[PDB]
Amino acid sequence: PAFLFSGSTLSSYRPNFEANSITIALPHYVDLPGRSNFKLMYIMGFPIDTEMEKDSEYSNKIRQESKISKTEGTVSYEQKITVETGQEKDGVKVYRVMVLEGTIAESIEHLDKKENEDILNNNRNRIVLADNTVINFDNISQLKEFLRRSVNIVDHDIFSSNGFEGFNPTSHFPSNPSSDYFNSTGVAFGSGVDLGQRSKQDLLNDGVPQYIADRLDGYYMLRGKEAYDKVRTAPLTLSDNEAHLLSNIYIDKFSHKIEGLFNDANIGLRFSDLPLRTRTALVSIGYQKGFKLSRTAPTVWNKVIAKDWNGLVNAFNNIVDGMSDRRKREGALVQKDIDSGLLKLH
Repeated sequence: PAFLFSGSTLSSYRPNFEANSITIALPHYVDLPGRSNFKLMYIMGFPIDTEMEKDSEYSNKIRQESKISKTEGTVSYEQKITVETGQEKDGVKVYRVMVLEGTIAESIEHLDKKENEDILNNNRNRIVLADNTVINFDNISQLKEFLRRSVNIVDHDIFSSNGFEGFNPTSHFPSNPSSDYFNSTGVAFGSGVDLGQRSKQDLLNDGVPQYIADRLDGYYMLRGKEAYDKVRTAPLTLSDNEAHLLSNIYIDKFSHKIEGLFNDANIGLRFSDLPLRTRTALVSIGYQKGFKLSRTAPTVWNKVIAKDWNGLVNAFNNIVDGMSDRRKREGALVQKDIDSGLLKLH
């Protein structure tokens, strides 16, 4: 491949090549500690990954291709990845390792480095997952989008869209006196960020920038009629930029609460092992109804902890609550992950 030894490689693996040895300038062979089949050849200081249909020693066997979509898919945000660049022909693959078992965030910055432009531009780019399956990309921009997608715990664009939580940067009152939660509801901003039971210090503690927290002074702790009257007589509108920044903080916060409960349930997999759309669906219903789904949506939670994905879709479709259309849309996200083969039925 062109520019094969150009740029730099990011590695969590440190080989221990003794200096002073006379075997410098010779290729070195290591099997990756936790893996098989995963033999590497170090030429210069660089990891080379070779796959050959015809089995040699000093080479790997053809790795299976992943089912994950290069255009829409994600890898677990809790897994390390190996990113490679190179060429293939006639049952022969020669790949330079650009990132060796790095975190997703590390990979994004590493692949953005100027020194790595040439090589990533002039070769095929792929990811070797921890399960040894491989994802092939059309170009490096696409892989970079895939990684940036993968760091997200939920799809924030889907979440804040009209069919789900929605988005309104103007102070609004999302309730009415006939509701049992009229007096529990406060002034909301952006995607359902309710200040009725929050103070400025609360938002600061949650990581909201001081400039946004300060702007919301006057709207904290207002509930029921007082929240209603405040919106009516003295509304405040945040910029879309500030309102999304605020919304995403709380979307992420409650994503992590639900993740915590999912993982504490000891289901046989972690929240990060769920595909993006399914995570988004669960957080969507949790965000609106209450994150403790074992109480707020028991039929949904029961199916989740049973790994009954068809049953999960059915549970969403059969919630009776006054937000039927949204519940169905949440169920449809899960169904799409089932249809894409991302949720193993069993």
